[PDB]
Amino acid sequence: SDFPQHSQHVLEQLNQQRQLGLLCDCTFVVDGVHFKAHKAVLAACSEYFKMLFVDKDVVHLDISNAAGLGQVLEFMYTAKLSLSPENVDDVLAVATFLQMQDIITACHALKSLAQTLQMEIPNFGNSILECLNEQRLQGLYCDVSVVVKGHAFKAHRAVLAASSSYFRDLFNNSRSAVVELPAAVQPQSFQQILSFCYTGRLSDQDLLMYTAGFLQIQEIMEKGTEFFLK
Repeated sequence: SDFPQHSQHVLEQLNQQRQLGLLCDCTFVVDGVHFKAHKAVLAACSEYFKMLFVDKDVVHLDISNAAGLGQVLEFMYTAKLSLSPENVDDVLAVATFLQMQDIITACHALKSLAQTLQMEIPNFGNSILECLNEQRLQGLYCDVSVVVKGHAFKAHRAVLAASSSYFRDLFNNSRSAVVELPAAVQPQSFQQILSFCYTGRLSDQDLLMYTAGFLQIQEIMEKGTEFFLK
């Protein structure tokens, strides 16, 4: 069975982690403002960032508008952009540096013209989650392994924390890169859980629930609604 809001909930959590500083792994400082973010989301949104990361502790970028950076980030984390003649140049200079062709063409359009322009990339959640899964299957940006009876599972701290309060609480307090789970947890069970965290699809039903409870993955308990029409 599928959990059709799962992706969205993950993106909203990843976004909230950002706005509070929690569980991020990189930071932009510009004009005194700090913006924390996750490499894996940046790279899933932008070929520029992906390429930048194949190369360094620190890198200098030729962006100087903070509000602009702030909105490109917001877009990457919510799939919404609202362009006005108040902000269009800001955004444009940032999108131009990052070679984000979408945002650029949209800025050019608005500018060719009171003029407002909203964009929304449909099913963004889904797309981003798919990229995070793919990254995960190759060890890209994974900053933790979860060991279950000798089997290591690579993953992203931030994604696990998006679905599990156990992992949210653990990673907010410790920075250890290896994590063992209680002996009751089986590899097949954690597997299914891991797949659900990364895909929104779930397929012993008791041990799975036990494991979900220990991880405090509340969304798995949402069974939906049966509507009997007679």
